[PDB]
Amino acid sequence: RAGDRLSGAAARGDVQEVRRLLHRELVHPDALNRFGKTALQVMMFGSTAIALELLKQGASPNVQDTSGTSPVHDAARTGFLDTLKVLVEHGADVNVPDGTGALPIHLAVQEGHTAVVSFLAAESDLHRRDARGLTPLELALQRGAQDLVDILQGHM
Repeated sequence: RAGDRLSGAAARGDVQEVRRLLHRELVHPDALNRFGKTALQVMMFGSTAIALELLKQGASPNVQDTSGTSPVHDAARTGFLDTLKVLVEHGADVNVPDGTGALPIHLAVQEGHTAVVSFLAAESDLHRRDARGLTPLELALQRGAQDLVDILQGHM
């Protein structure tokens, strides 16, 4: 149940409860909830403080579920740039594809997150193709997202 409580507090965005669990009860940030997930996997990605608190206490950033999804994929897809920056700062790989063949940059392109695409562009392998055979520049272009094309052409 420590893993369920920490996951639950993180998913609700309760920063004070997350601090209490980590710093007073001394729950390890990788404690598993009942469905085998860590708090970093199910957190409210808008709560940057929760991500950094977990990472400073030793959470593993590269955790991945069986669909190949890690916290960086979900942070990029949902547009939470401040949280993505803390994840990358603490060692999260942004070049690992999910089970759809998508990097975090492909997900941000699909959803139209311009600031995230800009951040990830000089960091990502832009020749990687997803299941549909598209590179991130080709996915932009298909969608007609000219601001994303403009950014990606600058990186190749």
